[PDB]
Amino acid sequence: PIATPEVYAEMLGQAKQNSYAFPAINCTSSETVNAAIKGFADAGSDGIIQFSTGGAEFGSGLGVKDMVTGAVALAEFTHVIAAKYPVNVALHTDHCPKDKLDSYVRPLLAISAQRVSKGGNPLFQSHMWDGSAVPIDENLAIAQELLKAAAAAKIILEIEIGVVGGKLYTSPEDFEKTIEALGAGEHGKYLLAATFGNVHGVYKPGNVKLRPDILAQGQQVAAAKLGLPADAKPFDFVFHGGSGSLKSEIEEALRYGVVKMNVDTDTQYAFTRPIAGHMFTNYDGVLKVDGEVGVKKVYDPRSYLKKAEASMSQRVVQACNDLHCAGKSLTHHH
Amino acid sequence: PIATPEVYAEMLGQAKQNSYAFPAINCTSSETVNAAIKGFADAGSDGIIQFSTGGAEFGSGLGVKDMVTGAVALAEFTHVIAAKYPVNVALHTDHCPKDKLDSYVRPLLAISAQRVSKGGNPLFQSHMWDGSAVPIDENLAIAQELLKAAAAAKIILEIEIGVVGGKLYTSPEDFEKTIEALGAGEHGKYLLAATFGNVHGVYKPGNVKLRPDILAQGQQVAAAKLGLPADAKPFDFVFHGGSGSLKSEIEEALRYGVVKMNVDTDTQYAFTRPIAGHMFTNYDGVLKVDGEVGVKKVYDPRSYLKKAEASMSQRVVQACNDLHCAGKSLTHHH
Amino acid sequence: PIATPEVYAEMLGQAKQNSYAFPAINCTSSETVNAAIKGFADAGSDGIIQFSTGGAEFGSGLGVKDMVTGAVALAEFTHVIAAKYPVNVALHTDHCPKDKLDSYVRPLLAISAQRVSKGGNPLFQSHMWDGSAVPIDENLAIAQELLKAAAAAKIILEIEIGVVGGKLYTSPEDFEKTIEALGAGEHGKYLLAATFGNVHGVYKPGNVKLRPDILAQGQQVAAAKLGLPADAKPFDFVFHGGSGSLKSEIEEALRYGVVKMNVDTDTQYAFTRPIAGHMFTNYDGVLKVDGEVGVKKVYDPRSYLKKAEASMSQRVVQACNDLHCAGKSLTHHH
Amino acid sequence: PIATPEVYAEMLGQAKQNSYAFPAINCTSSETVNAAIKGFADAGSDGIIQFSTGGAEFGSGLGVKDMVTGAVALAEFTHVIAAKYPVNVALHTDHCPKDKLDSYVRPLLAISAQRVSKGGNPLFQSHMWDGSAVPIDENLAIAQELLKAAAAAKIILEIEIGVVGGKLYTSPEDFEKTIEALGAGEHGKYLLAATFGNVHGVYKPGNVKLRPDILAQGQQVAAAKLGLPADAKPFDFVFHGGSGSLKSEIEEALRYGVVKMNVDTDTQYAFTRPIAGHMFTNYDGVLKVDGEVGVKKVYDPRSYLKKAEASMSQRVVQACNDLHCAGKSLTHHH
Ligand SMILES: O=P(O)(O)OC[C@@H](O)CO
Ligand SMILES: O=P(O)(O)OC[C@@H](O)CO
Ligand SMILES: O=P(O)(O)OC[C@@H](O)CO
Ligand SMILES: O=P(O)(O)OC[C@@H](O)CO
Ligand code: NA
Ligand code: NA
Ligand code: NA
Ligand code: NA
Ligand SMILES: [Zn+2]
Ligand SMILES: [Zn+2]
Ligand SMILES: [Zn+2]
Ligand SMILES: [Zn+2]
Ligand SMILES: [Zn+2]
Ligand SMILES: [Zn+2]
Ligand SMILES: [Zn+2]
Ligand SMILES: [Zn+2]
Repeated sequence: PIATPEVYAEMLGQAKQNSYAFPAINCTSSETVNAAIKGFADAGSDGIIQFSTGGAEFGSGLGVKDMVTGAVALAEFTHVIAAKYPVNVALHTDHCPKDKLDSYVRPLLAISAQRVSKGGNPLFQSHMWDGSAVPIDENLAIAQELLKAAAAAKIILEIEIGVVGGKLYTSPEDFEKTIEALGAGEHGKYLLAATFGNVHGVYKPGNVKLRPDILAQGQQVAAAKLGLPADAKPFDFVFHGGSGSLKSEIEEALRYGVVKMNVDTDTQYAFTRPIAGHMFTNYDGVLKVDGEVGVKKVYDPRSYLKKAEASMSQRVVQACNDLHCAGKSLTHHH
Repeated sequence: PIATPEVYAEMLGQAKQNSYAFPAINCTSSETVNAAIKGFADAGSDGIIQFSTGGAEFGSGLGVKDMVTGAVALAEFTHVIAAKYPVNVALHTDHCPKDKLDSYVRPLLAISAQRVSKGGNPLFQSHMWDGSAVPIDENLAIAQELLKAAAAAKIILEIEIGVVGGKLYTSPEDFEKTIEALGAGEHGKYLLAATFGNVHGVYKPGNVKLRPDILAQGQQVAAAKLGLPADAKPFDFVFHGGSGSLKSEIEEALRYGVVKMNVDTDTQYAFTRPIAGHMFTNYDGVLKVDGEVGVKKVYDPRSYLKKAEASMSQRVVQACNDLHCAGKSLTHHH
Repeated sequence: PIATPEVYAEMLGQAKQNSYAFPAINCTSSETVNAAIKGFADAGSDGIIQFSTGGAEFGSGLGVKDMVTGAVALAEFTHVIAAKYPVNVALHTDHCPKDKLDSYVRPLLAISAQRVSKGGNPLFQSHMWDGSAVPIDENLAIAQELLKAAAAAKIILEIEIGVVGGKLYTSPEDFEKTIEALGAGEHGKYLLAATFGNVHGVYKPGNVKLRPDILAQGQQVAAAKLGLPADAKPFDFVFHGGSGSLKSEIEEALRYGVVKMNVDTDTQYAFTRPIAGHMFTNYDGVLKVDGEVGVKKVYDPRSYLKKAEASMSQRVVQACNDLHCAGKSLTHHH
Repeated sequence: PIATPEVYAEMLGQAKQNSYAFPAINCTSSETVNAAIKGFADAGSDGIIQFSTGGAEFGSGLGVKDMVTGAVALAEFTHVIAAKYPVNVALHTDHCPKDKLDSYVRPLLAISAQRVSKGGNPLFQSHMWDGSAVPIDENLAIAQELLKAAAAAKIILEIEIGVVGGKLYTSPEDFEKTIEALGAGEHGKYLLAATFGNVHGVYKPGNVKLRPDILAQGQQVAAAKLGLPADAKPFDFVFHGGSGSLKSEIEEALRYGVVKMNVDTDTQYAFTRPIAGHMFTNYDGVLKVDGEVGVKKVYDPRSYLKKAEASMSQRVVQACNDLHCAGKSLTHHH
């Protein structure tokens, strides 16, 4: 099923308590949504499906391009699909900067508030406010106001301090201001994308230098502010730029309270890879060549997109294993 | 918008009265649905989106494969999308044989009956019963019963007499039995896929030999049964196997009361064609070659699927022109 | 074997007397030479292998690019190969304009004169002087001098009046001047590339408009000058731009004394076509992909170049059939 | 120029004295010969071009396949080409087993004996007898007889003890028998392909385990037999299976008297690699697609084969650097 707010809060609470995390897979379509959920199910794992602003715009079609429309259309698709799987799937929206709040996060929040309102559950179970491009006090002012609105709609807010590369490098002051403005969950659950050298994309395995100790110190700074024991983990962290990371980097981040790792680039490669192979091996079936009419069985989009789906699903199971949520779905279907 | 039952009945009535037809485009995904609707809109045309049993199963994902689930999920996606376009879009299900009625058409009908029931409109605006593989009397017994159920749910039934190739060749007796069992619309609107040498797929332009005069004689046989003038067109015909047809064959069929032409193979080729081109020209970006890491900007599925969508949309505008429904949307947005 | 001068003169004399012609295939390499000769042999036909200035430069390698070197190296290769076939193969050099005479035709002629000289046969059996870019009187002054040198070396000269496209359109005056300056073979055999709308390359079958009647009138103009019967054919014509021609155009040209048709573009396509197919179907063998090491058996150049050779040979047999020299080799191996 | 026997003997003597070696590049065509020589020249290096039995058969064309013909035709091509470069190029024939001696090595030897005979130099400067599949005494009986014939024709003989993989692993007894039967050059220069775990082909960099100490001990065994100081290097070794070797393995082998390293697989990959890339990026130029006529400029074989040649040349310069013969041509063109 779709994760109810209560099961999503339980998911994140269990992950944190047990030092594991959930993959948050960026999807753009019926096929990628299907591939992601099948990956979660194959791994016996709960998971998160997220739509970026560009993914939602793509979802709405070239004749719309409207973020809300694409996010709603894909969310309604996903609600029908996820009901047929025995794992919990949460819906999330990814990075939304200040000038897109009015055309993405706020309207989607208002849609969920009205559902809630009528005794139903929200359409999405979390939304991201990415205020990292504005000064921290303004980021956190907007965050505080959005947190109240999200909590009232049974929705978890994700926020960001520090910029994810495409400085890097969240400061002590920012961690302290965050706890001061928002508390530690008593005013509504929030997820914190604190940056620690993360980069969106995949580079040669040497190139991206992560500093997970930044997360460890953020936990200590918060625990001190809250008068907690020094090993407490008051933040639920989000690891952006997950694709291309070393296993050891993922493991270390899990130790410091990462409960959600975002992956897009690697599942993109996984999806595309057998489509590429299909076109090459079937070149004279997918092209009308030398006066011939091609071969319908290989230019039928389903022929290669089933292969794309299965391949993306396999990469999603790898993410569930890497993050240690495989075999741990709160539905306990073993 | 999605076509209400009343506007769908008006669409088909207008098409018939004016000897034009609507394309019924087989879709399998968010992308193909988006491409089809954009094609209708670009042509200033109303249109039909249909899901085959295999398309619905594909729509539900490899971890489901359930026809109803895939059809419902794609229909809910389409409802959100179509609200953002100023043309009318009808949802249809394609060929359903006897042994799939209980797992496709009947459950979808029951879903629409309950919506109707609560004062709403049906989820799909028509469903196909393909009884061509059973004797005509059994075909038409099932048809009569389904027509009553469909009409009660504000849904148009499509039926088939004769087999579409992949004998061909609907008989006089079958036309007469059809009018006798079902009447001419007074007991509920139905669409008749009478076969006349149609073949699903595309072959070298010489190969498929259509006999539209079969449709002309079916109209005369019916008009005689109904005691109508000899030029009356009591049937609303469906042209299966539309891809690869000559313009002149399409024109002749329109003269005899074809109001709906099914196209799948040609929009498949149109969708796939630039994906093929994208993989070849970007071979060293979509593959990780010689120790390199590929190029995210070209293995991002959206990079080639936007090109697939636009290309399929162009082929859908061609179908609206070929069928003379371009520029004729009942919304009159000019 | 390589055609001796006497058998090459007999070849051209027989072709003319019987209204057939030989393909003159442009080659650039050991593989293309092998493909051309195998094509002649497979068709039971004699034939001509020719090297253009750019083909000879390519033949000499990127570290040389020297026309004479490439032509000599490829000619020596061909001498060894052709000795193993039971058809006659003539070696020719293609278009040489005025500013390349000193670095191509003249040095090659001097090489053959020295062989002849020592009681041997020339290295090439014909050379082309392409003077079509200079005024006709200068063209024919150079031609007369070259004809004397070529005849003394047992070599046939090809000349050109009119430009082959890439005006078109040889004039009556040019035909008359040619016979006046050079006679009709008594002063040494020459081949005349008279242009009649020929174009090098291949375009959509509609595009190139040939005017073979130009050749018919050139024969009549010459026969009148020589005081011969009006049906005499004093010229041995060369058909440039043979690729992409209609069969009917080829047939008509043969009626007017064409004894040699040049083909390059079509045998290029034939050679390349299965190399293309080989790379696509074996994409993950010819590329080192996803950390793998490729597959030697498919990146071995011989794997695809054997397929290229056989395919080019097949196109050369088609040319022997089109030109009616198939089955007519003067060796009479049946 | 082509290496005279005297300069080839000087080449090998200099390489041995200075612990460097020459690449022996397998070629199959005019293009690969051109690429190899340009590579030697670009590296300021002398080098060896070799033809295997299958390369010679391929060289002769599908209508011949005759080893002697292909080897002679390619050797005559190479003689013309190599005269235009300021480095020395030696011609060699690769592995010839017992049942091909009568149809490859022996006839080629007889051709060189007749040239020598008339006061000229041999056509090839070395030939390989591969007797590794027969017992050592028979191998060396044939070797002794061939060495006499080769030396009389001014030709160096290469022999093999141990099998190159596609046991591995030349024995002390075999080294001693070799020196006993053939001496150490006083009866004619020979090259010894002693095997030490070499494998033809390229595998993942981990897989092939070379044991160069086998060569070191073979030198000591020979030096002891000859009553020489223990650091003497009586054998001139040949390193088969050079492609895919680590630099450190190549360096170690050079220390023990390797003067010739055979490379084929890596120069195959280098040649093919840009042909592959050319076909993908120009897919709609090398194929006639969607009723179009392709693009001559990219299906002209020279368009991609010039790129193949330059790429293979670059890999040959890498081999000259790896083997430390770069910058050392005995022509001293700096
Ligand atoms: O903007 P997208 O759709 O490329 O995806 C966004 C995330 O993956 C990282 O910004
Ligand atoms: O079964 P599909 O999905 O290939 O499509 C069905 C129609 O297009 C014709 O049967
Ligand atoms: O110059 P090339 O090598 O392209 O060939 C020349 C002829 O085929 C026509 O000019
Ligand atoms: O037989 P080839 O032509 O594949 O080449 C032979 C050598 O490279 C190793 O046996
Ligand atoms: Na990343
Ligand atoms: Na069709
Ligand atoms: Na042409
Ligand atoms: Na090797
Ligand atoms: Zn991100
Ligand atoms: Zn459990
Ligand atoms: Zn159909
Ligand atoms: Zn209007
Ligand atoms: Zn020409
Ligand atoms: Zn005969
Ligand atoms: Zn070898
Ligand atoms: Zn020097």
